[PDB]
Amino acid sequence: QEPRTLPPSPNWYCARCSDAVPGGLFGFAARTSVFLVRVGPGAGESPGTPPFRVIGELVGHTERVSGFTFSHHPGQYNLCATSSDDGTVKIWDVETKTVVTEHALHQHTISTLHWSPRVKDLIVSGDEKGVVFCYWFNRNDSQHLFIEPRTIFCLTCSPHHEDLVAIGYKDGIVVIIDISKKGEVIHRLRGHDDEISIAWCPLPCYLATGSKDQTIRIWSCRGVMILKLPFLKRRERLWLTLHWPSNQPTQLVSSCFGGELLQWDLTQSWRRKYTLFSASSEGQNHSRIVFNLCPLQTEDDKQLLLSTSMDRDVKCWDIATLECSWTLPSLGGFAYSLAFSSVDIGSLAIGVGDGMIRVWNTLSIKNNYDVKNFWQGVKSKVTALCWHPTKEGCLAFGTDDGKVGLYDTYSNKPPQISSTYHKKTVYTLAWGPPVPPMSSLALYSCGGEGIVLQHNPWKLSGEAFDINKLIRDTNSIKYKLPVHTEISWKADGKIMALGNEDGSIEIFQIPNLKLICTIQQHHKLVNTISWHHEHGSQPELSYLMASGSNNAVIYVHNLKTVIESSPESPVTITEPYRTLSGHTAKITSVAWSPHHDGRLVSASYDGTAQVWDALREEPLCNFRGHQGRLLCVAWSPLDPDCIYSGADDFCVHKWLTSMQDHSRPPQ
RNA sequence: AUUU
Repeated sequence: QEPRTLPPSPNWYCARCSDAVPGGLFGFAARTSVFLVRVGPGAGESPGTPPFRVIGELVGHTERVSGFTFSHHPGQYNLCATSSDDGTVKIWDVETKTVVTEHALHQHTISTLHWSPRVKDLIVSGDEKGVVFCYWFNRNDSQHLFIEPRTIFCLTCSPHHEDLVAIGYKDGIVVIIDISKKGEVIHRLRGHDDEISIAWCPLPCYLATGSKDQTIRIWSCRGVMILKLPFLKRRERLWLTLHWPSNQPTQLVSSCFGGELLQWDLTQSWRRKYTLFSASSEGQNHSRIVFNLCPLQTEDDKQLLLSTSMDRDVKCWDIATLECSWTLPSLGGFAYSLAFSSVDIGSLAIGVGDGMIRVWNTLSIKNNYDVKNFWQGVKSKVTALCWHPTKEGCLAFGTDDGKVGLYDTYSNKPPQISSTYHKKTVYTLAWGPPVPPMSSLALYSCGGEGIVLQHNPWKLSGEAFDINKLIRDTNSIKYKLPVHTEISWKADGKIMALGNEDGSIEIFQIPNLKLICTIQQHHKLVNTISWHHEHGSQPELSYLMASGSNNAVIYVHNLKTVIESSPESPVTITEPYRTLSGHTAKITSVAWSPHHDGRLVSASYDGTAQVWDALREEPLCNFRGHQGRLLCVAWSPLDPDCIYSGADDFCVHKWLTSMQDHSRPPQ
């Protein structure tokens, strides 16, 4: 009933690239964007379901976003600033998602930036050579400052004194400077011996600093307290970030080894007293280092804390209980592949370019983002996935290095791996009946080099057969076989279609892959073939076959006549049954609606997905939410109006045809 | 230090 977005992962090793304002709104830098998430009653979630929603994106930087900071000035919580490896500092208005103004004053990679808690239009940024800019965005003024010739890691403007800024460097140096006196160093805080977070005591000073040296140091405007991180059982090097809660100044929250969060008790100074977050609940803690911690006080006054992590989860912590309220997962690579299980309805496998398979339990009642990760034996970009049609938990996958594997997602065992590799990327995986020389279902894998292998899913480490030998023998072929780029079995298991590099599609019949038809329609490499399902209103529809190539135009063919005549010599088809025009770039994926007769969705490099009434050649609905090139699409199993798509923007969107404003792709 |  509402959209969802699995977004790109929060950027790593950035001291402040996420922030939140009251009510409220969380933003996080991810790749070249900032993603915005409404949190609390304003998200409008059912009681029990986590009160967050992904609501927007700040689009316009051309390289990695390294910094993000909201304004914390009442009445302008809608303003925020970003830094980027594109060299710019931008001021944005999240109401319109547009740039207010920006500068390109830095000449070296920007490290971070901070919006002044005291001056309404002042943003202070710092770079890898040590240069600092003060930017008063709303009066067109700026000032460069240069304190020490060292790489800035972090910077925090005082909450109390408008001229005072603390800066932390790569080498462990910390300084408090006065920006009204050309950045004069007012205090040099000597103590740390490796990379510097800086949090000021929220009552009027003390500063706390967190370091790669595994210490938190609390200083006076001289050191007053050194806290070494504890070594705890597990359940990269350290990143040590801090949140000093403004309403509980005797508490200090830190990250720790492995992404554990601690609440330190500053009253019990000496004894290094802390309380571990999530200490009761099992497996809700982060599993890798935490980079940023952002407090968010909701309008119903719940105190929350958002964490970002190298584990690719964003977690929301309830400060009253220190338990995890909810988790938003994210993706660290292209979304190459989507596959829904026929056995466990709603179980959605996603093949991602960060080397981890995701299985999204899409129908989870109380969680819109119930995602589990599978990393064992994967280790490269997962470019193809296909669930077994009847065996629960059985997930085939393929990779950009030619590897084919079989997961049991109901176990914790590493997957079985095929001993035979493809030379190139595994494009497609499909189950179907075995064919000679193999002896219920075989696994078929098509690689970019053009071979389709038949694997025995019980003996994966055994022999896998190039099906071209059977095709050659059964059809008495003398010349070299086409370079196969796609495989798709008809739903009855009786006909295999191969799509080829030269654009042709070939139709083969069991048992021996006798060729019965060649379709010559596409003039470029075939990327996707899909056969219509068998549960529509007329049996004729199971003969419909949609296909897409590196050209924009989609075809449907109707293979009833040829299949039913079982010819002794093959037929050539050169006219389409239906033609679907509208896209403006290559077609990566086509899928038929299981809820309708003759309804198709297509994904394109044009950045859109299109829903078609294929039988009337009528475009119905065009989705434009992705920023990237779409690679995969799949209809939701229970909602006729809901479709999932994945793209090279590192996003998976779940979207509703009823909420989309266009009927056809951009011209 | 991942972001094709």
